[PDB]
Amino acid sequence: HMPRFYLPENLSVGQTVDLPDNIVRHLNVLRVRPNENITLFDGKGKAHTARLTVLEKHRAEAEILHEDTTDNESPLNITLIQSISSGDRMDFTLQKSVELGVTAIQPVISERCIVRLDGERAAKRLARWQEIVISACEQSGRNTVPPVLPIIGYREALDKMPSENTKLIMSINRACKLGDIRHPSGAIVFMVGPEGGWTEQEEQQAFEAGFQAVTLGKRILRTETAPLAAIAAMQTLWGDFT
Repeated sequence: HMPRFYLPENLSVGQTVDLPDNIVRHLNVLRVRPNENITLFDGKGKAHTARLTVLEKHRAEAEILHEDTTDNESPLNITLIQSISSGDRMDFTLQKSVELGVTAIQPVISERCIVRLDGERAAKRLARWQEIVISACEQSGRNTVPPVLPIIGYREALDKMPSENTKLIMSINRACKLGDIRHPSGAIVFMVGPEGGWTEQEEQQAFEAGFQAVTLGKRILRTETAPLAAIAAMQTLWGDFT
């Protein structure tokens, strides 16, 4: 119904405060007329209904009507560890994984990274990646915004999660099906490679870090579809798809 806007601020059930410059442009492009209602969520799980009071070319105000009791989150905790890939493959991975309920995203540089990251580029891509995630929350109705964590290398990211986590790498080598894995009890950490794939040594490191290699289905998918299909499969076995 009501257009949704991410506003990382604490809102009081009766306070009228002025909206940031990014929400102003967003309101104007959607042609949202004054006295219509919008949704403001802080990305931490709490949203509010607000009545649009003012809207100008470079200013916006809103009044907080009431608090939305709205939780669309999957109870399953999935961190997608994704090797940096170029353009559409990365953007679609980031956008659709948010629609499918991923809880965090750890971009990593692996051996076969072909994305330029020197200078200011790494920060600029992270910020654009963060904005794609935010937009996907606005569209899919999530009031919790999964973080896009600072870029690190593959090796450093292996030692990050606690031992008790379910640690999965998409790979055809030393694999079982995702359904045939020991029933995960807590959080899931899921590792995906770039276009060029994993190196032989990279697989060994994951195997030594306790990662279980998983396949889904009889054909190996080379595209961003494989991590997306896997997260949906995870929501069906352990998340809010079942």
